[PDB]
Amino acid sequence: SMDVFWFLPTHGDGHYLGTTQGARPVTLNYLKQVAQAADSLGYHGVLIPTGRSCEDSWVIASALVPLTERLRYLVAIRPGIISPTVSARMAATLDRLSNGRLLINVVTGGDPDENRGDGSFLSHSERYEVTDEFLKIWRRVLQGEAVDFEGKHLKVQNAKALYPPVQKPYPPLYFGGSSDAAHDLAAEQVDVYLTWGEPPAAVAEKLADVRERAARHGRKVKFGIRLHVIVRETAEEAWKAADKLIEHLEIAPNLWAGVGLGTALVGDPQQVAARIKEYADLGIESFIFSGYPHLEEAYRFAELVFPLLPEPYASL
Amino acid sequence: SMDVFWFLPTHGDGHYLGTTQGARPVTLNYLKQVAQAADSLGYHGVLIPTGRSCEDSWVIASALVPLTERLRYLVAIRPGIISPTVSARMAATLDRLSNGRLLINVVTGGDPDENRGDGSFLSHSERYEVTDEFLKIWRRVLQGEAVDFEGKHLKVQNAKALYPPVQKPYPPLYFGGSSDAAHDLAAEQVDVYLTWGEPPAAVAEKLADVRERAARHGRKVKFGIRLHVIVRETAEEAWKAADKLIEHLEIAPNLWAGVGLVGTALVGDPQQVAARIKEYADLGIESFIFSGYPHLEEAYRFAELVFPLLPEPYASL
Amino acid sequence: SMDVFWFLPTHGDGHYLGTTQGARPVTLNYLKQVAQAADSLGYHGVLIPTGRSCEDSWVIASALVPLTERLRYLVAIRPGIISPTVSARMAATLDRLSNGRLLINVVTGGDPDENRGDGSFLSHSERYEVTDEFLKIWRRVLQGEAVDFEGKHLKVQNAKALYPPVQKPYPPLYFGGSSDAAHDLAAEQVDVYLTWGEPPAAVAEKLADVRERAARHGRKVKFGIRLHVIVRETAEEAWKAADKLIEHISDLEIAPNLWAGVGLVRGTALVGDPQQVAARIKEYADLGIESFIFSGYPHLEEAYRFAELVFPLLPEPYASL
Amino acid sequence: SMDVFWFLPTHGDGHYLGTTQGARPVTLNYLKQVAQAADSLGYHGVLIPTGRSCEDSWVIASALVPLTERLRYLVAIRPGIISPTVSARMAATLDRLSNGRLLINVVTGGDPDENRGDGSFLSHSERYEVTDEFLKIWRRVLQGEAVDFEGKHLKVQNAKALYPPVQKPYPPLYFGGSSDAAHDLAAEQVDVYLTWGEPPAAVAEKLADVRERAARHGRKVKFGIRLHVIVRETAEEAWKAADKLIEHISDETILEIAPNLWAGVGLVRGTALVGDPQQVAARIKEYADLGIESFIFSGYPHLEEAYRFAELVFPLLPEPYASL
Repeated sequence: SMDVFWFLPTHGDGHYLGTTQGARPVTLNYLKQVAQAADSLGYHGVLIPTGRSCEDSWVIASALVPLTERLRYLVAIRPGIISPTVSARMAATLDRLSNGRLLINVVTGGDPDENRGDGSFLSHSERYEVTDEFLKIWRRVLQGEAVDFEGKHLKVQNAKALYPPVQKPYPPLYFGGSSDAAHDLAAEQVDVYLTWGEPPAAVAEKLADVRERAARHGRKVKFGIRLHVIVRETAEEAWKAADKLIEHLEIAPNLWAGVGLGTALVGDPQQVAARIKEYADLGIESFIFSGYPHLEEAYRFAELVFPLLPEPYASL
Repeated sequence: SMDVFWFLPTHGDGHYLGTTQGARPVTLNYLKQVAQAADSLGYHGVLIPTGRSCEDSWVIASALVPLTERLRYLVAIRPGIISPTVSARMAATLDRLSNGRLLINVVTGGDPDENRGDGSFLSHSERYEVTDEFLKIWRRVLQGEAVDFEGKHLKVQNAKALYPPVQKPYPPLYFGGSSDAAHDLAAEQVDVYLTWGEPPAAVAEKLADVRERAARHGRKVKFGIRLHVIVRETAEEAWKAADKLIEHLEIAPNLWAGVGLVGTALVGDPQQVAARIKEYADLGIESFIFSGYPHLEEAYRFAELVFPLLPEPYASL
Repeated sequence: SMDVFWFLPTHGDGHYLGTTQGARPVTLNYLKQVAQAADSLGYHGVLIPTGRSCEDSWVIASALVPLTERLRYLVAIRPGIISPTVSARMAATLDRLSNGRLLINVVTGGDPDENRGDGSFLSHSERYEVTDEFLKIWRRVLQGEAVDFEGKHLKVQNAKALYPPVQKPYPPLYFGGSSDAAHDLAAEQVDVYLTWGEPPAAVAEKLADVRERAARHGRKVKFGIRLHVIVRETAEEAWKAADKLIEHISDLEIAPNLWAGVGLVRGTALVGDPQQVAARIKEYADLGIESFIFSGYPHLEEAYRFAELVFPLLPEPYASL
Repeated sequence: SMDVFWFLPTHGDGHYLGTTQGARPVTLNYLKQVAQAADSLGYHGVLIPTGRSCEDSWVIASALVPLTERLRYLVAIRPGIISPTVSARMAATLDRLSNGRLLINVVTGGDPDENRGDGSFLSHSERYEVTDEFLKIWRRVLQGEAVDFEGKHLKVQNAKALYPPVQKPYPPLYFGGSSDAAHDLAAEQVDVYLTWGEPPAAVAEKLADVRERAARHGRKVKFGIRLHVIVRETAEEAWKAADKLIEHISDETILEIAPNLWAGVGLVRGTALVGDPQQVAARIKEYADLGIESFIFSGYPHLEEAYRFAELVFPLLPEPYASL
């Protein structure tokens, strides 16, 4: 098993970082270009970032659903800024219109200035307490249950979502975060645990922790990894583009941390495929890639790396 | 002027009320049919309801925006269940993707059980206090201000919506409600005051009240009305269709209150229906939000029968 | 087995015949409405008429293909006004973009004024000779053959269509016409034989003729019927609607529930309650008719009316929709 | 006064010529990608090729029209393989559905084997006689006339197209061809005369010739040029990209004829502009100084190069492209 995702640049696109030269603004037309590109090329889905620097994820995901056939949308929900019941009704509606193509990314929100701008004044420990109570109401409501919940942060009485989702029991929950409270939350409620691109040894340390905590609850979770990718026909062109990307550091074999100014895979197709094989051998089944620009690099990655990956990507 | 809206049946559609016979389930395909029908027929916009009994308004409005050209979308926001900054960012994004075709309907939420199901436990006065503080942040945030606000219910620090809306200063605010707090809220913040279908005397009393309260805030508000409509070629067919609607009450000339058994409706021939519309416009009402069962067929019926009797541009479409 | 089609009014739509009152002009928006209506309601396909009084069938069908999911399109080809090779490439392209949703309606062209307006000057016998040679080149080219053909009317040397169709051996061929030469052409080359709405005994006679000729060619052809439909909740409302359709025509039930009023302006129609309409459909189906191409005025509302009133009385999958 | 077109690769796309490696087959999805790219990037229109090696132009242009807003479509008609009345009705329908975005490319058909494959057996002189009679019927039919015409090759009686086009008197006629009979036909009937990418002096001779013949008919025609384009940030990368494009071309199936005018693409099917953005814009400025107002560009791959040309060359071109 392997699910290869791409990325929707709802915060802006371009060729280079740290400059407005060659910048591509977020428009409906260009978002359609990237989304329909990932759709026809055979990517499993697309990840939509969230935050103050982005256009709204739910508006954009809903706008692209009727313009695409098979592509799934990994949409972020932010507990603490919306009612869990309302969030569940939004998820059910979009999952129904998409015929079961919705995936949920649970985002706790790190930036305190951004959280206060949204009206949330919570400590780090309180944010995960809200997410824990949020997901409990959200998951139970989407399964047809009339929820009565009174927790430390959230309180609902007779919460109902009258329109059932297509995916059962609910759209899959993706979650990232390296905190101790985050790993407990992932092991208890989520379906796929996400991590940034770290060296294989450090990733295995994170995975084994979540795997053990989930076993204490009698659960098993799948694993995914997030990686930028600069892949070229030869290794020389790839590193030249990585330098060119940050004009205006190799922490592991072909693992470049320049985008963190998380990390990126830089090299020829065999090198890039070998690092993917190393991550897959650890138990990772989801891969979320990105590249600059997001339109051209979606074709670049599909034409250079897909033939070296397992089916169905080998046949695309 | 005059803006004639239609209605998206996101709570279900059909031929008859109080029965599942002849029901049409809400699907993406059928919502496209109604929306694209209103788009090509020349309706100014379409109203999307909200509530526990509906699919989410924002998902549906966003899905239909890139499938329509001119049609506007009157989407409901519910203060008290979402952060004002986030709601403004949702509004800005949909207004930008739609190229300035977004209209916002401020809905406070009447059902106390439904409000408790969403996590809101507020008295009647408290719901309007939240809406007042919600709108103050929402309006200023969409105007490019980094807002610091600390009220009784809401508090934001450095609230920003980085992507400006297309419509300036922000998408127009439509608002309904007959409470004392509702008329005060409308007179101070909203752009269009909405009312259900009542006899002209009852509407004129409401319109005169808001108009006087808005003058105390140095503003003028436009007025709109929400009305179901059962119009046929002759008056006999219209009343027979009205009777068949509730098989499984005329409180005013051609004003039928049968739909309130599950507001009111205009029933009659085109001249009778057009005459009641002229009466409402003579009171100062410029927006009309109509509906009919089924919403696809009746949208064509109203357009072909009543549009020629309305002012331009509807007379020429 | 049963295929229920609808109709795209590419010549104009409306509520009444013989008047411009309540007319709906052919626009892209209104064509999308009808096509997407038939798509979502579950009709097998939609028939697109041809002629000088219509917009071009190929432009409209190609425009609606990416806007619909399952709906098939019965598009007309006119032998004698286009090269067979070029027509084959058009069919191949539209069938590929549509993922195998193209159906071909072979129209020989009856009106002599319209045929001369297009530059075709052929007698009745010559008209079918051209169609016969056209279909042979068309069918062979779409099967990957480099065709050398030199006939009485058409001549090609090394005719090739490089892009194969999705449907094999080629998009299904529909054909109508009751003449002796038409039945010989249908029994030999086409896939579905079509007929207008006649009384069941009159339909059965044509079907028996084509069925007898096709057995001599070692083939079987399916049969379809073209029928207008005015179905209402009660029989009284249905006949009142039929009267209103032809009210504005200046100076009728030729069979049980078979009304020939639509044959005034430009075949027949089924008028009655849902059980009466479903029974006449069962009679036609008992004769061997497997395709039904229905129409109604207006084409948007009546597509819903027929689906909500008649589909539950038809075989699956229409009974469950 | 400049209209910049792109190209729809309805015959196939890819990264390199002479190889199937990295090839992109013609699909509805990929055609949507290129067409919607040119639409949103601000290209005036897109050219759709014709021939036995292509998918049908009319099906593809009609399929993409309802998926685009401003992009125009330059679609080929081939006289001799379709009735003029039918061809005119097709044009009228597509021009109505597109709200006046249809452009017509008059293609006479050069390949004799391909013409015989379609049933056309005509000499070079006869081919232009058919086109001349075809366009006369086509133009008049689209203007509401019931046309009675009896020529050497075509004959119509009461030819009518009942649905008028949006663009008056008819969708603009584009025409290419360097033959002596071709220049006579262009000077008499068409709106825009097209030429392949030749040195500016050779182009000036063709344009001045057509200009003079059109004055003998009391008309003026606009001029356009067809050019491939390989533009990179620096001149070195552009020539390196040009060399890599024809690396895999077999010598069995077998170059800078002018400053930045490279004839390597003509080894399969004309010429290309190769260089940095300033070099490419300067050669465009030269052709425009001759009187050329339409420019039809293409690049491999056609999706990526549509963005590349718009991001590198549009700012150096006149308005409105300079602000896009």
